[PDB]
Amino acid sequence: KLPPGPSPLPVLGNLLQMDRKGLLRSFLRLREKYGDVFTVYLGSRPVVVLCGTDAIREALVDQAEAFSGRGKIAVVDPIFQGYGVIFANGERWRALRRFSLATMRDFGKRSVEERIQEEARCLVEELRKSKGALLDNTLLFHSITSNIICSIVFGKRFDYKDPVFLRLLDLWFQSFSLISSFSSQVFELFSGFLKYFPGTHRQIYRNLQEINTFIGQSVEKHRATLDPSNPRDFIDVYLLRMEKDKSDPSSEFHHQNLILTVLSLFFAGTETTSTTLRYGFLLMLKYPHVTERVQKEIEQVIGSHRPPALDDRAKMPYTDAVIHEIQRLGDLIPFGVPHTVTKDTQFRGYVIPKNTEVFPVLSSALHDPRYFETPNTFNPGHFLDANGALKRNEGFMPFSLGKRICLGEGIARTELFLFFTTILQNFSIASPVPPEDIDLTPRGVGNVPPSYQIRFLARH
Ligand code: HEM
Ligand SMILES: CCCCCCCCOCCOCCOCCOCCOCCOCCO
Repeated sequence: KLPPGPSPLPVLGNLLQMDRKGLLRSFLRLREKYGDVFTVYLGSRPVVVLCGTDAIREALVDQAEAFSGRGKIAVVDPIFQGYGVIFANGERWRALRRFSLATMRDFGKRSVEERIQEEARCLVEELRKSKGALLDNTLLFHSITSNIICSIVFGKRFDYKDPVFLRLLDLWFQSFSLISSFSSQVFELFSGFLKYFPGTHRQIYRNLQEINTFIGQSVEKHRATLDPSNPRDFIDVYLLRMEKDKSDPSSEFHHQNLILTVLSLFFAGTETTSTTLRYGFLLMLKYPHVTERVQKEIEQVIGSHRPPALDDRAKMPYTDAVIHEIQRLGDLIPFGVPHTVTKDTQFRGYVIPKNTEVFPVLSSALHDPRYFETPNTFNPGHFLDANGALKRNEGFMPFSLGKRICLGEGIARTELFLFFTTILQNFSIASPVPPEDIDLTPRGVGNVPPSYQIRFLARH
């Protein structure tokens, strides 16, 4: 029934069938023997691995409903516990997703785009203060993407030097490092034993509990100040839907799903976006001619006075292609987020029993040599046709595909476009390291780029 793969040991599974270069290189090596679809054992748990564009498309698109289940991540499950939009399943997920999708479509008063532009203006104002001083951009890029989520859920942004904000930021971004760490990957395989002993899991738990506590306080603060005729944000809207469903005891719109849906938005909405911006500017230091062409396109379509608007992207295929290529080569979620099959499901030769975990290895699509001339080399041409127009690419699935496709895709892409262009419109860039010496190779389950310094040199 199950797809082929290495014979598992009891308890340990295919632990010893790796890892060498890494978990990605193992899967790549495993793939080269067993094919594009294979079974691997994480401890005693069987997982089906989907490799290559065709197989991932065939599962997530052509059988969308079967492959619409969400798998657990062991280090954060004790916080989420199947609540919230990311880790919910079945009807719960369906309802939270529908509500969330519909809600963020409107904001609040001012739109998400307008908030991103404002954030972009705040960023520029801030960068301008350094006067070309060296800086690591990690914090500011974590801040700007968190502020967009804060704007959406709390109806406001925080100042960049606010200690309340900075403390939460530090809390958040320690958690991501720990979640991705090798120790948490060991915890994934053997949580049942390891949950009784000290480890990264305890620290992840406390960090996320602190964040949840802050969110709970905001919720109470929102309720206490609520104008039901004028919702300010996601929480107000959710609070109003809570009231409407007050009678229905089969309603998913209760307190627990509120707290953890908000946590979910921060969990999925900050790290990947920030790192994408950080990785992007690393590439822009390594390839100044690209950066130069982007600025020329900014100057031609937008000019030097008004700020970029999302409308501009349609007229800026080169920049848009650069952003596509940044996301592709960046490959920030190489294994995807874990799925499960919602029923005994027929896939190629095989039957995947109900609730079996499935990893869609986005990386193998993003590096698919069918769709990309130069998979391992930065090449904006990958997304440009012979007329210099943006071209769609079947391999390009950084946000995944199907019913679980990134709920924030449009928000993510808008941030990417407006931040990159608003920054480059106002600043050129430099750093101590010669372009030729800049190393793009990442630092376990994460694909995190190395730290670096950059200058933002005001223009005009
Ligand atoms: C460059 C930035 C981002 C990238 C590359 C990205 C990518 C992804 C990927 C690969 C998934 C897994 C989908 C699956 O299960 O197959 C996902 C899920 C998700 N993302 Fe994003 N994301 C980004 C930013 C955001 C933002 C800004 C938001 C919200 C504003 C967001 C919200 C979510 C949510 C809620 C899910 C869970 C969807 C569900 O289970 O229904 N993400 N994202
Ligand atoms: C020799 C010892 C080897 C130990 C090897 C352990 C292997 C275990 O590795 C498998 C780990 O699971 C890989 C899939 O995890 C993906 C988790 O991604 C977390 C991303 O969370 C943020 C979600 O939002 C991102 C998009 O918005």
